[PDB]
Amino acid sequence: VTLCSPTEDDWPGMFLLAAASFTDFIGPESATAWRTLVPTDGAVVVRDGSEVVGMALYMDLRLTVPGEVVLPTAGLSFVAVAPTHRRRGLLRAMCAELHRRIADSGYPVAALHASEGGIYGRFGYGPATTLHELTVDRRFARFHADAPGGGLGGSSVRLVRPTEHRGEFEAIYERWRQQVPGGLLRPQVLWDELLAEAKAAPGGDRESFALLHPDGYALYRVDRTDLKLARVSELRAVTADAHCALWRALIGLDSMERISIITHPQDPLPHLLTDTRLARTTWRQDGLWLRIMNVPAALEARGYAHEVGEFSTVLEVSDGGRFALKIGDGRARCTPTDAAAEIEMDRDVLGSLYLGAHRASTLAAANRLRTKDSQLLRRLDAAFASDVPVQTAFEF
Amino acid sequence: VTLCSPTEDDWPGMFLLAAASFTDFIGPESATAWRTLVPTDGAVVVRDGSEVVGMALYMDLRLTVPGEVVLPTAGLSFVAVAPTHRRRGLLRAMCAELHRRIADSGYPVAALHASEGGIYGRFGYGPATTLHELTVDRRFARFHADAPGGGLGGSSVRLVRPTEHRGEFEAIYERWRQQVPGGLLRPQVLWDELLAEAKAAPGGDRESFALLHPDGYALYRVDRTDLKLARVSELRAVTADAHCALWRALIGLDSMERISIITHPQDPLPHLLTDTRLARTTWRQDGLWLRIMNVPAALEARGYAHEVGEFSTVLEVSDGGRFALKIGDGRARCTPTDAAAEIEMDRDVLGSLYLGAHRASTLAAANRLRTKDSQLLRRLDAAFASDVPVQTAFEF
Amino acid sequence: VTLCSPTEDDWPGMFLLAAASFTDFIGPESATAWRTLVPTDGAVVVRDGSEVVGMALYMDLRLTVPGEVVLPTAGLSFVAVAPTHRRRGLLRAMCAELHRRIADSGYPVAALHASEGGIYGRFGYGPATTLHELTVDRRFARFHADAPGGGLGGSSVRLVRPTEHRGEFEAIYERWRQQVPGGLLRPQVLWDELLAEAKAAPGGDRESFALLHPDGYALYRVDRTDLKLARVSELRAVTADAHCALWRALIGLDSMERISIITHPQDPLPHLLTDTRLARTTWRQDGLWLRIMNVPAALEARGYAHEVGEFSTVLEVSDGGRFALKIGDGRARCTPTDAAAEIEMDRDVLGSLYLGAHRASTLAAANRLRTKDSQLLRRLDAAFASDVPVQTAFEF
Amino acid sequence: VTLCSPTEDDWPGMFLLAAASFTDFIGPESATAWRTLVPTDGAVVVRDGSEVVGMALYMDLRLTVPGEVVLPTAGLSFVAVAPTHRRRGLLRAMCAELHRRIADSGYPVAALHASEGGIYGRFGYGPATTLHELTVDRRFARFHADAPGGGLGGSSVRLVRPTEHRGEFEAIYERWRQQVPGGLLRPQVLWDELLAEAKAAPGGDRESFALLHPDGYALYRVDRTDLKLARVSELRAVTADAHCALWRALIGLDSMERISIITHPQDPLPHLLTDTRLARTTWRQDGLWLRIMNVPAALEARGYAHEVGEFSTVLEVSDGGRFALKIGDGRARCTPTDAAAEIEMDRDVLGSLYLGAHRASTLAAANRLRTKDSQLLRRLDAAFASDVPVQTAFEF
Ligand SMILES: C[C@@H]1C=Cc2c(sc3nc(SCCCN4CCCCC4)nc(N)c23)C1
Ligand SMILES: C[C@@H]1C=Cc2c(sc3nc(SCCCN4CCCCC4)nc(N)c23)C1
Ligand SMILES: C[C@@H]1C=Cc2c(sc3nc(SCCCN4CCCCC4)nc(N)c23)C1
Ligand SMILES: C[C@@H]1C=Cc2c(sc3nc(SCCCN4CCCCC4)nc(N)c23)C1
Repeated sequence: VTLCSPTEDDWPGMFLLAAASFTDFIGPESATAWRTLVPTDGAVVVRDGSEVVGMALYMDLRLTVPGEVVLPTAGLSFVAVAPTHRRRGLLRAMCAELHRRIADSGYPVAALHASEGGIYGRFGYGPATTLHELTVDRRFARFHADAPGGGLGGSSVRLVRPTEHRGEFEAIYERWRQQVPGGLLRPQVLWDELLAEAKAAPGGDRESFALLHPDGYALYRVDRTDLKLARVSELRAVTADAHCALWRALIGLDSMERISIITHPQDPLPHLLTDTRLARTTWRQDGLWLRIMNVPAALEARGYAHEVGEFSTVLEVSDGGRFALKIGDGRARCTPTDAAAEIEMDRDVLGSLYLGAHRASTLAAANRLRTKDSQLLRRLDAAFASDVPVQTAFEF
Repeated sequence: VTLCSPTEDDWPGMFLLAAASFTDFIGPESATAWRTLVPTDGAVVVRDGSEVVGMALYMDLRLTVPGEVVLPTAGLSFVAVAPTHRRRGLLRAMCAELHRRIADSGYPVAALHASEGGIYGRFGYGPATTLHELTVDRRFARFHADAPGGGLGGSSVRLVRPTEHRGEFEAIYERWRQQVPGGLLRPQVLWDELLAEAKAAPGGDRESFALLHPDGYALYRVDRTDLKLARVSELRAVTADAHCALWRALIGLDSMERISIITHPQDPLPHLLTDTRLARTTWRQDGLWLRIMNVPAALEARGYAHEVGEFSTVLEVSDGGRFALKIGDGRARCTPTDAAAEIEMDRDVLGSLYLGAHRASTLAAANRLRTKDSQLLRRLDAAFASDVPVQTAFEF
Repeated sequence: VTLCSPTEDDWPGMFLLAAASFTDFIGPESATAWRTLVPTDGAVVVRDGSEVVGMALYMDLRLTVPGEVVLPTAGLSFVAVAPTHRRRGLLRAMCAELHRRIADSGYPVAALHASEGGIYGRFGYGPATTLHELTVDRRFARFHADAPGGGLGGSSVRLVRPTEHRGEFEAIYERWRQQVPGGLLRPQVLWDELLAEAKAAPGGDRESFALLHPDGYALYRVDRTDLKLARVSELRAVTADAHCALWRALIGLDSMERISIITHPQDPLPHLLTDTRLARTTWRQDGLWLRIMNVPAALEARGYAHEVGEFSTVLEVSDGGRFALKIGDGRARCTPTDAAAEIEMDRDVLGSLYLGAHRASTLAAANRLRTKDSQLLRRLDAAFASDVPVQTAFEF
Repeated sequence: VTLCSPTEDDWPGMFLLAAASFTDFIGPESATAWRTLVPTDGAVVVRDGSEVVGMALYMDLRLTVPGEVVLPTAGLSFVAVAPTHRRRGLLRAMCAELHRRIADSGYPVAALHASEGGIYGRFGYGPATTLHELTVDRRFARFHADAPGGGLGGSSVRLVRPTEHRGEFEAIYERWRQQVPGGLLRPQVLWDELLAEAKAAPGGDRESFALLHPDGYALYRVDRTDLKLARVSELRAVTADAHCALWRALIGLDSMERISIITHPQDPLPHLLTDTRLARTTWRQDGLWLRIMNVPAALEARGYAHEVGEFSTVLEVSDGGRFALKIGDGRARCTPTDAAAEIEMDRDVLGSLYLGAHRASTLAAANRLRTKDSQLLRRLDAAFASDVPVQTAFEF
């Protein structure tokens, strides 16, 4: 059991293990498109003294954090141990090697989407975004008098084939991702893959349509088996006008009973309707997980709430360093210190605070985050909050 | 169709309409217990020129708001129009009379639980608390090393018959309600009713048991039909130690597959487990609705986040007044002004901000709340936040 | 295996066999109420050379047929063979004895409700009424502008406890039953039983309520398990105004999603709504079965459509006689003849024609009814039609 | 928002709107086959000042009405408003233009199949045929001794590939459609489309088979997911012998549990079985909707029951004219008059009477049809009845 970077000859073995580990696997032709996002030493395989029994890699990503600040981000992905090689510390060995490489390459954070919710905490990954599914029973939905864009004259929203308005979608998404914490740069090859899955497959998914606003779009398709359900795969709006306009159009799908979307806890949609209850939360789950690789770099890089006044504390991350943390005018200075710690937490907890989706108060109540001063707890809660709500870009 | 206060002779007609309007109706014997909470002119009936075709009333309640401040609260309840008398403006007439009386009596707020989510917005009621159902698959649940009270020696939690530890339950709840926004004083007659429903009914609910900590308790029962599901009817914990200890005991119900609880969005339970995903959100809904009766009284009465610095604005409530609002050192002065408004909202929106469960940002995005300054929006978000998360006491 | 009339000592054995044969069995106390409707030689038992292994009986009923004509009707009921004594010709022996007795007593027809739909055809019983279940999704239901009783002023319909308006229910039902083919006289002891089942049972059915119009009523209850479904057990309306008024009240049960009713194919309810499709047919089944005991007596007793002009034919019933049938001015003369038959059918088929629920055309297409003249077929179709649609009174 | 006849350049925009409005849409290649049935000014589009946001059209159809009389019929179809352009009166504008054109072209009736049951009443369309789904549990089904074609010697019914017996299917259907009210001429291009859908699709429907009698056929296929269910897509029989023979063959599909068919209320199948209950009604819905364009032309064109004697009345259609209606010897003369009206109804109601599927009595009970003489009501019921039961040809 040797741990190496793959050679050209290893990739057939890697695509076999992928096909057997992931039910959603998109085949080797399209794996080669995502493979353009893997840098030269971004991948490790385990061979059995010989076929591939383990693999892991990272993609080069750009993640927007609070303050509209963009971080080079190592996107962990394609992680699989053969079912013949479980309980052998293969994941621990592969994750340790990729973390060494990601850290030495100068990435301040790593990120992933978890197959199960109990694997990645022990490697310093913390859930950092929250997925909300809203199912609207659109037959009862009426917009509130206060809702934008419900007047006379022509609608600003168009029904279009996605594949004929690539540039407009790209330009809107680019604006959205630079502006929203959790935003990822979507490279050309992922726009290739998104629009390939927009077309109907024989005995697969149905044709995807788009609703296009100057400042927003929604891609949607009728569900395979439930023909009265429309699944919004993606809705990016840069302005409230665009969000409302697009949802007026979705509520206008008169042959559907229900519209479903994976969105975020702070989606305003419920407040657009006379009956907020018509936007039911059907499903909730962790989205993006963050491992903070360099604590001072990550803490210094993001913006903090201007509302909370200047304050200083000593943060200890477990086997991750101790820092004099000073926050004021929405910036942080984070410096080495050996002063007594006032707040302690494992690396994963910091991940979960970092994009503003979890409150330090909530993690303190669970004793994931220890302090004896509850004034500092209120101050952390306020400081680490994002004025713009954290959202989830795309799964990788 | 006359609108009067009921006389002794009207109450049979009112209990008939109740039996036909509410499936959960607990019968006349026990309606007489809740009736002790209705003050002398707290009820209106509509007679048909004659039987009761409409009724509404309010109970005298005490509601904890941010800053551990307790408000006299008119609890709207027992609202019903006969199915023979729909679309007759009977609800509008009854709600208008009770609002006159509640306002003239000197109640700063009114509150209710909604049968549907689209009735009460137009009367100035806004959803002010959020119910989260968590279903734990307790077979996979392991507590995190960081979780409190997982050491050697005896457990501090006891399994008990609820009916033999009334005083301890009362004393813990009393501590909980004074300390948590959304807290209600539970009077003796509701403790009578809670413990009556704790016993097994023939072809009804199963025996309720209690888990009792010095600083917390949980009442739970196995579900009627799903014999592998335990339903936590109520869990009140004053300290994190008590919350964790009680959940260790619930995860210890080894004959159950699943533990379900109606709790709040900031419940730390997920963070107590190695796999946060094991506490799935099965259900979300509006809890307590608030109508702010007197805007200056309510705004002045509650505490504000000490983190945000002093600031002034002009708030207009639609057909509800305009005020110079000044917030600093966690207090507010709210005075009459005719200065140009900087922030406008309907009365219901203020209800939804008032306990901290909804962010002004989120309601602005839906245009339920209008301003042109986004600095003020951030400042409102921060000011109206509760350091202690808002919870839901009991349905009425 | 002897076939006798029961003695007082046989009735315990009969109530045991009833308890084991019928899941709906209402116990011996209430069996004694129905037993008042059994005449002195109306019952047969089979003993095993000794316990009761077979029973059958008939109740004295009054059945309204087309022309508002009321027939003494032998209501077959309480038919059961022990599971230990199947495939022994016990049903054939019991049915043959009761038919002898019913015929010699001077009953023109016998009637029953069938447990299965393939037992009773071979004994000359034909399905004579049709049960339609309509489920209304009442959340979408709006009454058509043309619908009666949708103006200003007070509703003529009252919500009441059934048990306090017995006389009004009795008087309306009495008007309904005299006026509608399929109508049965409901004796005092069945009004006793109907109102006993109107009250809530522990771990049984919920409280029944009534909607009372001067010319109509509806008894309804929320379903045991589906708390958003209201089950109309019975709706008797003498005038269209009453039918519409009562359905406006049912659509007004705002806490229900769905209203369900067992009614008849010609129920006007769909035509009262802007969307006829909202009254979905969830279920259809045979109601009352008729065996014509005396062909000339039954054919002469009922009224015929005045529209079709005078005509004569020769009807043969298989092992039931041949008759010169002459119909004109809505009356029939039916006399013995040996003239060549023009129309042949088994006794059961005549049962199915007799109340107007099945068309001779439809039974001819299946060759249940043979003729060579299709002019006569059109003439039978028209003659045997009821101007008032055939309905189902109550199960026995 | 301009309302024009489409040009060649509009049809891509129309096929896009079709793909997004109809889940069953059969793609542009096959839309071009149906397009042969659209006459030169049979289509209208709405452009947004520019893409297609609305469309409607009519196909040239031939509809058999009572008396085996065939009417030129404008078949409304391909009606869609963009979800971006709802609540804009676009359907009202398009329906008004097509009605002008259909009326000026000299069509006596228009017809459609409704997506929802509450859209088309207000445009004068009334439900005119009824769809019954029968599901037979064929494991219990035995044919009655009276059923045709159950003797010795060879079966007259053959199992065949549909695609090899096109001419026989065409010739039987042509006989069926000329003979049955609701019958439509099926043109060559719809026979092309029917047989294309007869073949197995990858991850779609299974191979269709045919049962072929000299005077009848059935096309059937096993259901995609329920492999014990056979779905009869279509069964056309000209003689009772053919109907019975074909159903003996269907009951002979020994590897199926259940046979399902969309048929009509008067299908004799139940009466072919010893247990009529084995043919359960699983589903009921409106089929063909009729708008009577010219009242005197339509009323004069169809045959009336010869049974009812000559009579005269004055019919008023709401904003549709008043007529002296005289019916005798199965013909009607319908002439302009200003004499006082004896019977009033909206245009849609006449639609529903016209093919005999709804009784004037039933529509009177709902007050959709007003008269003060109930003798005339009985006379209308009888006159407008079809001796041959009304059936549904094919959806368009
Ligand atoms: C070598 C190259 C590296 C990454 C990679 C491929 S295919 C490919 N497909 C996807 S799409 C599904 C994402 C959801 N995912 C599913 C399981 C749970 C986590 C979230 N993503 C990639 N990163 C790659 C090959
Ligand atoms: C006169 C007296 C006034 C209030 C009152 C009774 S019984 C009684 N039972 C209850 S328990 C169910 C609460 C849930 N509720 C159910 C429907 C939706 C709203 C929330 N509550 C009361 N306030 C009273 C009679
Ligand atoms: C001796 C006396 C004779 C008839 C009789 C009893 S209980 C009693 N309960 C009923 S209620 C259920 C009717 C539905 N029925 C259920 C099975 C299928 C047929 C339809 N009816 C009776 N005739 C009697 C005892
Ligand atoms: C231009 C041409 C006009 C009519 C037309 C096409 S495709 C095409 N497909 C069909 S098949 C489905 C009928 C069911 N229908 C489905 C929705 C509800 C109503 C009933 N029918 C057409 N008339 C056309 C294009």
